[PDB]
Amino acid sequence: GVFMFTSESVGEGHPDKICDQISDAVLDAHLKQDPNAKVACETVCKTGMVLLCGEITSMAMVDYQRVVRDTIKHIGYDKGFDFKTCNVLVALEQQSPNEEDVGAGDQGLMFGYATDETEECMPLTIILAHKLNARMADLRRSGLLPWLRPDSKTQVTVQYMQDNGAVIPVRIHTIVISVQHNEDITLEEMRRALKEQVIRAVVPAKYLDEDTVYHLQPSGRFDAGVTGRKIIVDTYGGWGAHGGGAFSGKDYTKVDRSAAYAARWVAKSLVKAGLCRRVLVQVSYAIGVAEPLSISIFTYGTSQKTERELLDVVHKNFDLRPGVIVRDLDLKKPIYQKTACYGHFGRSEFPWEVPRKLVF
Amino acid sequence: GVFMFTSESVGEGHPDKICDQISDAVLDAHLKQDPNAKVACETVCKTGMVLLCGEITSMAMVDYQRVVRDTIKHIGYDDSAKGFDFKTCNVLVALEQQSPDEEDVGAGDQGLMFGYATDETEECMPLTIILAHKLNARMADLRRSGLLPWLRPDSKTQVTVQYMQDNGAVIPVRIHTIVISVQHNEDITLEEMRRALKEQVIRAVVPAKYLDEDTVYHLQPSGRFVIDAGVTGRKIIVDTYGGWGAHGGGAFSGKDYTKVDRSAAYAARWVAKSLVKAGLCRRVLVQVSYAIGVAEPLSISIFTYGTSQKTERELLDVVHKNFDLRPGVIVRDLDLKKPIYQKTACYGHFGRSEFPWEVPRKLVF
Repeated sequence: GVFMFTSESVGEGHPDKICDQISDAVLDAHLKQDPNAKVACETVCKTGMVLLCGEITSMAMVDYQRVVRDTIKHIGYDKGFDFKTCNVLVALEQQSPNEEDVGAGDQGLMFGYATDETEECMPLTIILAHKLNARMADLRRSGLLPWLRPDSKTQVTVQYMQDNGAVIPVRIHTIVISVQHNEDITLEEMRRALKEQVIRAVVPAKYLDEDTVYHLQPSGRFDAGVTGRKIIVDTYGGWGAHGGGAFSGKDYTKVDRSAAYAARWVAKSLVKAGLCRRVLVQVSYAIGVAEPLSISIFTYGTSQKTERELLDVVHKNFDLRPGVIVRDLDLKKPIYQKTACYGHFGRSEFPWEVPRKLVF
Repeated sequence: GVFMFTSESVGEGHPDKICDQISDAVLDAHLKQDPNAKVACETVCKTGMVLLCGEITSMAMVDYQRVVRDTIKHIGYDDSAKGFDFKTCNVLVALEQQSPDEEDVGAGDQGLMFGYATDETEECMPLTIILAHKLNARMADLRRSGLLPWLRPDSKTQVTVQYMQDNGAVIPVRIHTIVISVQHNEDITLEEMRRALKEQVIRAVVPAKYLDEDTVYHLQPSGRFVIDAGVTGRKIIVDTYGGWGAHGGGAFSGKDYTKVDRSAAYAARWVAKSLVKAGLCRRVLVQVSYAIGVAEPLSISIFTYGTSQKTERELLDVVHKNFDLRPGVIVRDLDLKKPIYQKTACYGHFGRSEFPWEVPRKLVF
């Protein structure tokens, strides 16, 4: 069985991603001063205008204009947009103010996914898509490709072989890249650079061949942004499943974030321990109940051990009550801005990406 | 194994769904006058302010103010008391509309889509998302009939079903939890509202055999809800399978049929449902992938979760012989130039037998 699979990633300059990142920059700014901060921050933007909405309970003193403007500058708008001159409108309302046995705040359903097909225990499609966009960002920021601007979209299609439930990447079928740019640069120059400096640098040569299709700046030369609208890009690029919960601008008290991270942590640990090549972990929560209602492990036929055996391993090695997760994954730390682009999963610098040694 | 699964739906007055529904009303407005209109209409809304963004190529002459206001009125926001009113709200139209000047037309995007189906309900949809949707529709019915005139348009439901595995199929055993929050008038109490939600909404919609004395009810759980930011394309899971199957990422509303993310998502549903109704499997995830400027799918994968006697390859054979999933032919088979998109924008795009993608095709095999 040969199939093709496509995942997408968007650049830091994509308006939906501007909002995710700004929202998590505000979350971090509070956590730097007050780890017990509660933060629900929704960003909206529309060309020359950024609007922060939501609710905050915190003892931190956060200079919101500085945070937002610093984040816009960091993204690279200094292009249709500028940190020195854009309208930042801060609407959010800051009020002032068991432990491990506090019940879930929502009736949550979350999936965790891992695959052995990459070092990062992630689908090749989504990793390559995120890395291509990061490569462009690196080349733009360093001044090496000065014509690059921060908005971009990349799609990578990988042609796969099935292997009794596992999936083997065989070749790159198609890569699509569009990126915003300055005027003094040709179509041919941009395409040459994208092929040579971005794609060749990111994609293992063994996957590239003479039939790989390249759509580079496909519509020749180059809307509203909101927080929490790039949920497939943020997670597994179409692989596994998604319960619907967005991440950015939600603090650790939101099971949609904290338990999604933990679900990933479990799945990644199961693959790393050699108990399966591929796994979908499904964990459901009841409002006001600490203990999850259920945990389901699906190995796609790639485990010697049974589901129930794996479940017993999960119980022995993990405590997925929200309060314990926050502790074990150190989730009151100001680390969320970094998660808001290039995917929340696959990057080893996050604690949910450091596999737990399993005793079984 | 026993497991619990939760799906969410939101009512017509939830701000994200107000936007989806406005975006698709714009689409329909255009398609009534120009069957070939290209529409990419994004709606934003925040406290008395609706903003239409995006790009339309069309011959249609559309009164945007009227279409937006008719939609808001139809949703049921008709007075300042509700925090929103079709008369007094500002509809800020930012669209740039331009004017213009085959079965083997190429897909406009490098796209991946999933279709999913299951024998657990008559609609071939997961019970969790179907109940969630029907609970919201029931409230909307009782609000419009006058039977519960305290009801207002905005709402959110969650249904947790307890399931049993069955050789890859899933059998619903019971309703574990129901969460309902619905907007309301001032002169009704929480206690009356809860009773009515139990007796007139839940008992009417959810089959008696799934409810028991242990079923948990969280009805108006955050207390009162008398009176917020919305956009198009942020209820992608609510719109589809409610956590089940999988999702490639493509939002539907505000997009004409030439976006494969919409048209092939509907065909993929159609195929999945057709396979289950033919008796070929009890449960199926269909995955279809397209390449820009190529008509034919690159691949079609079919996972039956161990519920088919036929193999993947054999089921692929059946799909090849019964379906033509090129974008141009999809739109012909599913009548996708017809202006019925506003109807898809709440209560889910899948499960409702009034849509062509929900009428199974009789399969030769």
